[PDB]
Amino acid sequence: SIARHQDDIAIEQSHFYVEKALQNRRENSEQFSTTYSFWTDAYVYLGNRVDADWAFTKNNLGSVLYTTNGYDGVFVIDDRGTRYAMLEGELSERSLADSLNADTGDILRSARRAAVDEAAISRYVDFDGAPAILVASAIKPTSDHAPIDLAKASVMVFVDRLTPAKLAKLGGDYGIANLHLLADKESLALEGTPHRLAWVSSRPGSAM
Amino acid sequence: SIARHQDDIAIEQSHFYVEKALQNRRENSEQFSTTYSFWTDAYVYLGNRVDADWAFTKNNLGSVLYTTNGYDGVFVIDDRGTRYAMLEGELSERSLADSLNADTGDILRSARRAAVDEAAISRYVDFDGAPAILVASAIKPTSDHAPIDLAKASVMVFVDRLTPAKLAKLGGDYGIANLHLLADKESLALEGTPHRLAWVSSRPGSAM
Repeated sequence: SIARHQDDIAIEQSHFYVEKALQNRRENSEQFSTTYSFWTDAYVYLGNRVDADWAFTKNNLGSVLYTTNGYDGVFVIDDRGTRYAMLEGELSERSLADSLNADTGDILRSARRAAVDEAAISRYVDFDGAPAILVASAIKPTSDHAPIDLAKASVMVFVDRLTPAKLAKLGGDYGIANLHLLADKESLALEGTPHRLAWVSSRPGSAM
Repeated sequence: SIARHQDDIAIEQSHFYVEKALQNRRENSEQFSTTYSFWTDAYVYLGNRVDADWAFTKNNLGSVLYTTNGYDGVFVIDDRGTRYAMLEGELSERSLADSLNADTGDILRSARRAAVDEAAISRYVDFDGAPAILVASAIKPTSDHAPIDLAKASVMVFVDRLTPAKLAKLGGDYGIANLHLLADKESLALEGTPHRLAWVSSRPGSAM
């Protein structure tokens, strides 16, 4: 019983699908993160003292995470701070704390707590001045193992930097035209970052 | 310069987003599959003779794949046939060949061939009389290992059965109302299956 402008309904659907594009992507990464962190061998080789031979040289948590999966940043963090860093597929001594506006200890605690329900955490971050999706899950062995103390559990962090091409492809996956970072056009703020995502206010859907 | 019926444009967008929902889901599963199959330990423990202790009892390829990730069927196949089967998180001696309308050897060869480009395969199947997404990738060790012969490579298969609840949640993720299996309403055929997916012909987008 309520009619709407063609240009307006376009704008409303287009916001819904950009937001869905971010939520679906973020939620798939969460499950990816638990797949790598709820892993007995990971707990063995990264839970205390990280083995960069097993992780990077033997490619159990290595460059493929960037070259295939798109995680610009892969980290292992504990109470001391960043224990493993792989930035664009290459090993780094750079900390997560320097790479992000978010706090290492907040992400550590949030991830340790949701591991009790077998869940990961996620949020948006500023990563080297660009928008990014962050997921993290506690490094935990599987149920056959003895009960560990999650309070000292190390946490795995995957950072997905929303570069121009990835954003471009992301919009196409959801019927959005010219999804980009904002330097007439729709936009939304990425909460937790200084960045806004923008696109042309049109009818989302097929090319047709 | 071309105007359209409100009911018609709704129908066109709704098809686009159901098709996107299947494509995005299928493509995330493909990358999930290579994450588990392009894995040196997997090649060691599943490439010849499957170790159900390492796979199921030690939860390296175990029930979590169903209870968390949603893969109703997890298989390891070689030239002899099904070497490992986990159906709804529980170990089975049932073959993939009995579970699907698709052919074990076609899926084996397709997956072996695309492993050369570091890719997986995917398609829709009839799984116990229900629609399903199938992904598969060759079990291969990582680049540091010596060149293996993919011609004898075993292949990992993840089957995602599109049950009522999963379909229901899938539609909500894309703005579709009442996405269901077909026993007035829109529908599309799942090519490679006898099944059609149906939904109410309305304006896809937000609840608003």
